[PDB]
Amino acid sequence: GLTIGVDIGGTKIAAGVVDEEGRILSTFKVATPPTAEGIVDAICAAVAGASEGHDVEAVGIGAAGYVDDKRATVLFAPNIDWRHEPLKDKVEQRVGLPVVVENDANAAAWGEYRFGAGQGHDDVICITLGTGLGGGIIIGNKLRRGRFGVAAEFGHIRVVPDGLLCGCGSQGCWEQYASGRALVRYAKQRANATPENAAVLLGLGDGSVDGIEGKHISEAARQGDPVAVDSFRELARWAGAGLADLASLFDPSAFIVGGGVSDEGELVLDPIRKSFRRWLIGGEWRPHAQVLAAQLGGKAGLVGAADLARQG
Amino acid sequence: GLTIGVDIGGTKIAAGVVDEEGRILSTFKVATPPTAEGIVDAICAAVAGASEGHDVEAVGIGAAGYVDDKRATVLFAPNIDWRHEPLKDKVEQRVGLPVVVENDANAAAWGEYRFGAGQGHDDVICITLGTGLGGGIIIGNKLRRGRFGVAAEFGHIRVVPDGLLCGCGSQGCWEQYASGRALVRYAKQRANATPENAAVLLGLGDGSVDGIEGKHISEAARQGDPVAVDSFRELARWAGAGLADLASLFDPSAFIVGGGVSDEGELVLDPIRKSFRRWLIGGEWRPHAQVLAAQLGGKAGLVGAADLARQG
Amino acid sequence: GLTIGVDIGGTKIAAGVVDEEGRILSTFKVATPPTAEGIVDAICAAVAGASEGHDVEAVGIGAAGYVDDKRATVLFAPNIDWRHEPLKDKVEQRVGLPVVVENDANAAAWGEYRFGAGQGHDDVICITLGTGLGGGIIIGNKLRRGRFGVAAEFGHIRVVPDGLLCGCGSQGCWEQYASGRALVRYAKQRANATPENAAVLLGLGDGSVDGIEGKHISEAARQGDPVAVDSFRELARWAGAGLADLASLFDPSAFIVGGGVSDEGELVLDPIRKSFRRWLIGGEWRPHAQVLAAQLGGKAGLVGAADLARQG
Amino acid sequence: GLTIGVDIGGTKIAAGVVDEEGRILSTFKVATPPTAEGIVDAICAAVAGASEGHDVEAVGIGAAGYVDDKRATVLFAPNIDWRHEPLKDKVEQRVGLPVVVENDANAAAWGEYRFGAGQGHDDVICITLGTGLGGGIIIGNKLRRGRFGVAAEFGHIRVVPDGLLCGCGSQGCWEQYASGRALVRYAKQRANATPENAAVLLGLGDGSVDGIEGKHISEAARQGDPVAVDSFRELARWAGAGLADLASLFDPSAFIVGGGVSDEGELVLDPIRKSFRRWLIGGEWRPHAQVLAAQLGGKAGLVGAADLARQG
Ligand SMILES: OC[C@H]1O[C@@H](O)[C@H](O)[C@@H](O)[C@@H]1O
Ligand SMILES: OC[C@H]1O[C@@H](O)[C@H](O)[C@@H](O)[C@@H]1O
Ligand SMILES: OC[C@H]1O[C@@H](O)[C@H](O)[C@@H](O)[C@@H]1O
Ligand SMILES: OC[C@H]1O[C@@H](O)[C@H](O)[C@@H](O)[C@@H]1O
Ligand code: NA
Ligand code: NA
Ligand code: NA
Ligand code: NA
Ligand SMILES: [Zn+2]
Ligand SMILES: [Zn+2]
Ligand SMILES: [Zn+2]
Ligand SMILES: [Zn+2]
Repeated sequence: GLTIGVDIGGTKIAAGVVDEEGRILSTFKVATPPTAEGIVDAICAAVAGASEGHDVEAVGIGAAGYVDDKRATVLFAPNIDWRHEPLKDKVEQRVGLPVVVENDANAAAWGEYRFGAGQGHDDVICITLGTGLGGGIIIGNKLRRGRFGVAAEFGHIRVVPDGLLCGCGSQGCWEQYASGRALVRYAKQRANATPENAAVLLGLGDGSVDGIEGKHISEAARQGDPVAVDSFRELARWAGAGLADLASLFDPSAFIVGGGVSDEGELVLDPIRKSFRRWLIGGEWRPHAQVLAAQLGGKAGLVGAADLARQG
Repeated sequence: GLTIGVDIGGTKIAAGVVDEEGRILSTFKVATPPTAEGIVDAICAAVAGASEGHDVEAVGIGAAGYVDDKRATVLFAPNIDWRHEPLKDKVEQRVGLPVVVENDANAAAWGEYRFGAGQGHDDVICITLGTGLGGGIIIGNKLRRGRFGVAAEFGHIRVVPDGLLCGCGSQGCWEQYASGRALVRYAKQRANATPENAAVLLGLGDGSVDGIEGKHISEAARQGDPVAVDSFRELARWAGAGLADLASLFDPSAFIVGGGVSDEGELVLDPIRKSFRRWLIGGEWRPHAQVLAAQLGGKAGLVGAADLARQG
Repeated sequence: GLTIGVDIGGTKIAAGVVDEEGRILSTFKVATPPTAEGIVDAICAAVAGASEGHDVEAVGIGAAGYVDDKRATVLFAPNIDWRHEPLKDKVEQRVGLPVVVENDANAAAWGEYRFGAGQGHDDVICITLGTGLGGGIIIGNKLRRGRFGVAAEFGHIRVVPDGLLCGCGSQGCWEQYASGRALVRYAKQRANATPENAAVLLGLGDGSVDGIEGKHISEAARQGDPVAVDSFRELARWAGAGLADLASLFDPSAFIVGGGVSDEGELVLDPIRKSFRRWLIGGEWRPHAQVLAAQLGGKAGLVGAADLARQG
Repeated sequence: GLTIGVDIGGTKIAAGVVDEEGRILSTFKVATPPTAEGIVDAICAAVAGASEGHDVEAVGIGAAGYVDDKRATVLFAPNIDWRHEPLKDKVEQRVGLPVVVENDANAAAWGEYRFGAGQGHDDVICITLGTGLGGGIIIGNKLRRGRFGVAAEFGHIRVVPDGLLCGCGSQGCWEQYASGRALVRYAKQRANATPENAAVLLGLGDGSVDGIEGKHISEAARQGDPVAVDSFRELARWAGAGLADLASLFDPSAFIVGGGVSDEGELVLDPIRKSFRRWLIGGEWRPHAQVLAAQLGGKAGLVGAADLARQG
């Protein structure tokens, strides 16, 4: 039958009814509230909104945090105020439907494996670029959550010793260098330094550096705004180097890049792919994985979460 | 029946006859020669020496390099002169027994999973500390080699951007910071700076910095030589931080540390474990893997390689 | 005659009447307000308070920012809201006395050269550890401010490429790794990870991590609190490595460490000195500078600023 | 009258007779031999060759190492086998003329200050890019050697913690990232990865990566060889970032870039200057130094050394 998927990210909540073939039948979006209690309210509003007109059997939540092996509790989140949050229990008692809670990028990996760019592969690795950087692991045709449920937390691999402060409480985490937030940071740095090379970018906002938004950077880069193009170059430096490290770790047939910015397709995927190829160890002597945009784009997580609910 | 395992590392070749329960029935050791042709000669000598007195059915090779998915060819090695080396074919035609070629640390992981510290677990990660740093992945009770056979090359994950030159041709690789060679480097740095704190260490060699060998550092640290103890501290800084990154990646129930220096047990494992716990993301909010010495120590690879031959 | 020195730091304003031999005759302290206009008010209050009972001829300001070659304007400050601030003009029109504006750590260097640990030397380098990290250069018995007045901004030398965000707008600046603020950061990190090793430290505050203050860390370290001792070790790692770089740059006869934490003397100077000696290039082949506490401690800047006013 | 200058670098020895206006009247070049005794022989050959036809009064040596405050002894050299080498005494007894020994880049700074790009300035900083990276400091119209003679060893400032091994015995030194040797390294890395983008570069040598020489990279970049252009970009990343750090340290009116590659002028200076401006702290709020090629190019050191002999 039909289930609902709800993707709860640091910035946005998105929900939809999803059928057995991963077709999205409805859309609901709302901003992620700042408190755990407000988030439960918003989840309920999202489920109610997306469910309009449809007979719904279960709810799958893709949550932006460390989710336990029982798929019920958000143990820890760097960019949302969740600490040992019993999300399954709270949502079940309010919506009156069975709920499964999965990590958001685990869910995106699953969505792409079933219905997107991972179809036909056995071993694929997903990264999502958004508020943070999430990971998802498909090995031997199965999602791998690890012993304690918290595998694929790629965003907190240390890429710069003693580097940037992260929401997780550590320093130098990959997500501080490769994420939608990092992209925005790169563009604001560059627009502040050389505003004369950011005219198009600034014109898409309110004209100020502070008014630069992720989607502006994408549109401006399409139009050839040098500062926007350079910001994507910097994002790709770190995203591609990290994908090369993931090739050393997992050696998959494909990497699948999701998150909101993956909606931009080759605009972001081409520099990431080129960077991956520059960083891949062993030069000419070893094979290279494909580097692919999430076919479902930013919706992969809600689709995968919906489908993971259906297999409950 | 009985098979032979041969572990070919950057420094040493070790072979032995191994029974069905992973008992080692014979030992042969020789230094790794500098050329690929000399290595084939040494493999043949090792097989002949270890095989004395025993009826042997197959040969498993654990090779210190990137091994292909067909388990026959060393694609690339950073510390041995192998480039697309058809090791299976060359050894088969000379010994007249079936041969399987596996990566050495893949083989160590398998040996520990079957006969050592990984028994009873479903998801474990092995690192070996030796000439280089090797990895091995057991997920869902199975060795995972990846799409192209070259998963678990943990030694070439970039831990320091623009860092130390590595034999793989890249910079900043984990193995330049955590390996037996790195340990020796740390001790020589420290003994050169403060020889008065290295009296015991230098006394175990020829009295010179250049004469410091890995095994001297271990023995000296047991005796409380401050420079040797400090060198183990530095090795553990990098080994433990990397294990914390592997927890972010794989979230296994256990890490198993092998390689020659794992022969030292808690001398090296205790600082590595303590370091792992200091670096593990998420503080009190998430569970910690065990950090264990390879029960087979430096012999895990030959045992695992022997057993992988038997399942051919 | 007598002049007033006023040291305006990121956290504190301190003023005093200073005689010709650098004796401090009065003390006034107030917290640094958050706005430039509030700071001018506070400077006036500090001058009035310190001046009680004394015939005062001039005012010297040691300001925590980039000061111009005319010694009148704060061009830029990372931790105070000053941008092209005409501090000399604003204070002169309100106090009715001649004013000279110097960088705070330039003033501290001068105070120590004239009246403190730099006496008898010709070439000394000062660093101050406080809200930020400041520098001061004495070469050939003269304070060196550079062509544009902004020499000795040692706090913004990049020590970690792509490292921690700094108030100056760049990343990886020395002051993010060595300063009083960094010390507090190190202690809060360590007390959060292992509170059982921070009992004494937490007991000196309100019992919480958030309640840890710099002075608590110092007192706790004196009492042997392991977390406090470890925090000083981490501060010294970065402070000493940077002093070794300054030896490569300037090769002075002495380094003088000032700022509020220098009030602690050998508690902080001993680990910094030991670290300096570990990092100094060239081992046994080259001589080492002295590493000394500011004899005037945190008051060096106000003394030096007072004296720089007198030579106007 | 006339003196001889001799510049002894890691790769090359160059000598010439120099008049009072810094005009070079003769040229002699020979490769730097591998032993200290062979170097003294080569110095004597260089002095004899350059002196042909000329009445010579003194010899100034610009030596690529840490030179003492007495200007007589090479205390330490990272790229030449000198340890406490009494160069003045050895050369004086063999040539029978007075000798002064200065650091090579100190001598280059002096040559440029007197006869080149530093004319008219009071405070300038020189870096030389060659076998290593050297520095020279002019402050208040005077060369500054520091208390122990070893100021301006900019090549061994640590730019990457735990970075590349340096000849000085430390890691992460600036000279491993910015020097002629680093340039060659960058080009060989890039030509090995993408030889199809290095056709012109490889054609100027023997066609192999191993045959790439510094001068080939320069010529190829002029012709628009993408790999050569990219190598200069990478050199400039590190050289410019370091110059921005030197602006924080010294705030001079000008930086002067010397060494053999400075012979190329704007080919290398333009990317270095642009990089400097990108990295300079404080954006629009503070003034920028000039970044200039050594007017004497690679000959600055021999000219400056000759002139420093004349002021003995
Ligand atoms: O939302 C993307 C990712 O953000 C990271 O900060 C969280 O640790 C992950 O659990 C999540 O998958
Ligand atoms: O021998 C340990 C490891 O050394 C590394 O340098 C090689 O890349 C690996 O394949 C090997 O497992
Ligand atoms: O207050 C100490 C130092 O703090 C730094 O952040 C400022 O840039 C310096 O100008 C000041 O000397
Ligand atoms: O030759 C350039 C520079 O090379 C460096 O390696 C040496 O330490 C310096 O003394 C010298 O000036
Ligand atoms: Na995940
Ligand atoms: Na492996
Ligand atoms: Na200063
Ligand atoms: Na010099
Ligand atoms: Zn993190
Ligand atoms: Zn490597
Ligand atoms: Zn800064
Ligand atoms: Zn060095």
